[PDB]
Amino acid sequence: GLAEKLVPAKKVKNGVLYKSGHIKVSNVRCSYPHLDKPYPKYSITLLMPKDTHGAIKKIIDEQIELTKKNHKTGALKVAPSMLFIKDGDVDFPDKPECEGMWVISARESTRPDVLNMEREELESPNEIAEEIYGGCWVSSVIRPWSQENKYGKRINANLLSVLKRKDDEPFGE
Repeated sequence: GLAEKLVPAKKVKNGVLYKSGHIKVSNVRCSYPHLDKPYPKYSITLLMPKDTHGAIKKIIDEQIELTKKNHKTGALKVAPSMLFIKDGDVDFPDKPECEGMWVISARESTRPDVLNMEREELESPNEIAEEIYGGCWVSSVIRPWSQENKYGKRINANLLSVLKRKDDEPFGE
């Protein structure tokens, strides 16, 4: 799978930047998983605790700037509201699980690698949905991409892998 192919560039607390621009965010809480079947797109929201993910957030900001620079129509300007990463303490007032979190949204049209706690690829949609529920903790590999169309200018994140890390209280989404 993906993990065996990636070549690390920089490892920090709770994260890795790869030479290919992939970013691993480790030990984050998931929300709204759509890993079983597309919904077409697969998707997840990652709630990344600010106090333990500062360095990887800094790297994410840097990679967002690189992605703007290399957009296919030339350097792309994107407002903070149109990025895949948002501030849980400002942009999610009525969602308490977002307190003290960076909120990352990632999507893909093809299924990401989905690994259970034993680092085994899952295949059954029902098993995937049971294994990785909203509220559990995961680690995930994402990579930014730039978009410019009639609906706006965005920096999005491809969802490339999700690894189950720990059980916790379900959000019941």
